[PDB]
Amino acid sequence: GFLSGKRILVTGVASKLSIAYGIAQAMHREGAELAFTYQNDKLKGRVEEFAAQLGSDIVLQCDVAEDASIDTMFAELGKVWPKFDGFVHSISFAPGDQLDGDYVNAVTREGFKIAHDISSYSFVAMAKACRSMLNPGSALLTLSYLGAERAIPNYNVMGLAKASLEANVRYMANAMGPEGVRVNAISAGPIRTLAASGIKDFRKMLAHCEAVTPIRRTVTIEDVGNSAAFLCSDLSAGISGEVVHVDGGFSIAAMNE
Amino acid sequence: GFLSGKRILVTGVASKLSIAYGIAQAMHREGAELAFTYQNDKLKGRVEEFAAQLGSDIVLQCDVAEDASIDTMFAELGKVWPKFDGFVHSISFAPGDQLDGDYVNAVTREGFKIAHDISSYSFVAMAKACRSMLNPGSALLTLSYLGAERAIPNYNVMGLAKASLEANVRYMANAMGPEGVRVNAISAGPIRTLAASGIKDFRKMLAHCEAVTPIRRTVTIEDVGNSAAFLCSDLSAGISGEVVHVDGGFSIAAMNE
Ligand SMILES: NC(=O)c1ccc[n+]([C@@H]2O[C@H](COP(=O)([O-])OP(=O)(O)OC[C@H]3O[C@@H](n4cnc5c(N)ncnc54)[C@H](O)[C@@H]3O)[C@@H](O)[C@H]2O)c1
Ligand SMILES: NC(=O)c1ccc[n+]([C@@H]2O[C@H](COP(=O)([O-])OP(=O)(O)OC[C@H]3O[C@@H](n4cnc5c(N)ncnc54)[C@H](O)[C@@H]3O)[C@@H](O)[C@H]2O)c1
Ligand SMILES: Oc1cc(Cl)ccc1Oc1ccc(Cl)cc1Cl
Ligand SMILES: Oc1cc(Cl)ccc1Oc1ccc(Cl)cc1Cl
Repeated sequence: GFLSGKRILVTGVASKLSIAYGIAQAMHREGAELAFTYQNDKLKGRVEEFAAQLGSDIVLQCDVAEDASIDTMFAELGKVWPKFDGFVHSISFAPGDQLDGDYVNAVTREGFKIAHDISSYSFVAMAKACRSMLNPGSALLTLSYLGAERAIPNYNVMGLAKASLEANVRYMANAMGPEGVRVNAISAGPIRTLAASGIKDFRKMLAHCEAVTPIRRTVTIEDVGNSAAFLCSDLSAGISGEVVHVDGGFSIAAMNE
Repeated sequence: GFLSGKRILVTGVASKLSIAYGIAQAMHREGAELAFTYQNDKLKGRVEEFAAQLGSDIVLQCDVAEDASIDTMFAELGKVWPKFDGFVHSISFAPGDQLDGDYVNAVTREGFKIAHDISSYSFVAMAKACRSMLNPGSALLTLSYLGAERAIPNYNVMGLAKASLEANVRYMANAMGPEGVRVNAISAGPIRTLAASGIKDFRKMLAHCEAVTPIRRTVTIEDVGNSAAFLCSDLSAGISGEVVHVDGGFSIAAMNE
């Protein structure tokens, strides 16, 4: 596999429907050694379950809200992987009330802070903590969404956090490049997952992003997975600070009936 | 002037070097009635003087770091301007220990939060507090910077803040558009302002631009004011959710020597 010999930390796996699960699955297939993290005691068991299916016995607890949680996690990974080759950041959050109805009315100072902290700061918080642990040629990857570029209904505050995320990607990519680290993000299209139920009326939202989509179908965790495996391999050595769209061309088209 | 019969609130005036000053100066020239706010009593004095020169005796204390502060200000203003037509958002801040050196190294959860809070959320918080006081045809304007589209040295976390700011302009314009409110932004080039001297090596980044810029000179507060005046008048009734570059064309060039 074009990923053999690589050691990648995968986060955000919560179910077989999780985009991260599709990513881990595709990387394992390409020969990568994986390491997983779970947010809390509620998810641990299931993460270990999937971790086992992928020949991995490295399951660490990690809540990006707590800097100390992040330092303890990496201080632990360091006991088996003194050095690894990057990680996948697949984490987002915002209280439900932030994603419903008018944006100006729903958004609050508190909701704003949580969405940006958990969805955009955590990405660099993790890079800072494991900086010296990364081998040259390592790659860091995160997941964004079209709402960062266009204003989408009900997505509201997340759109601003995602915009911030993509900017984070470019600043991280620029600062860490001389060390041999690349940073990119995949801006995936609508995919029915667990949290995907958060946005109001998402069932009919994915139906819209099908007929108007160039390839005439929404993407799967497999599609994002293959692209994520590519962006974290040595085959994409010339790509850094890029936001590649994996939405079947949905964004590059307009008024498709 | 093309702004006659308009009540506009102007924030950010800390000195005649302030971009906000260039903006108020041009609007007043166009016959627009202005209102003014100040961060702390340490500035109340100057602001009252400048306000008097522009035929305005409305100077309120407003600190966007506080919900109540924004509430009180719009309460006080409501006494004189039960209804007005928009405001100019010229506010940004991040602790110095965030604007100097490697981004991944300088950035802190605290620094990230404050930046995004004061420089991006403040813009939509102000719109929540005065949403009902806006006349149809109202216009809201904020100031951004190229750092939100590209990784620029030392600008660090502010870049993420400014990116958050621009998506904010898009979501606001899409939410308030049906009420008759337009939301835009100006992305200004480097200007020697009162806070400009705060960025690591600025007078150096200023000399560079005025050499690689198409119009072969950096912009002035008047250039920004004039575009600001236009973006808030009915003369641009067709623009909304747009980020117009007022930097002499710097962003659209590359490799000039
Ligand atoms: N589902 C989509 O259609 C879609 C589209 C574009 C981008 N994304 C992004 O993909 C990523 C994953 O989302 P998903 O669709 O796989 O949903 P998901 O529910 O399968 O996984 C989300 C994960 O976030 C984790 N998480 C939330 N808060 C956390 C915290 N404080 N600390 C550690 N982990 C935390 C969850 O525990 C969970 O694993 C997100 O960035 C998301 O926004 C999803
Ligand atoms: N100077 C530039 O080259 C440049 C380029 C692009 C954009 N901008 C933007 O222009 C805007 C104004 O910056 P400036 O160059 O005129 O500097 P400035 O020092 O003249 O004004 C900055 C203002 O921010 C206000 N402010 C800070 N925190 C505040 C708070 N908590 N509550 C209320 N007001 C607060 C200050 O009091 C001050 O008036 C910013 O958004 C800035 O980023 C500046
Ligand atoms: O970013 C996303 C984009 C889409 Cl189209 C669908 C789901 C997404 O993911 C989330 C949305 C809201 C919350 Cl609270 C948490 C997550 Cl993981
Ligand atoms: O955004 C800016 C861009 C440039 Cl080129 C010069 C000055 C700028 O403005 C600021 C930068 C940092 C802080 Cl703390 C506050 C402000 Cl007002």
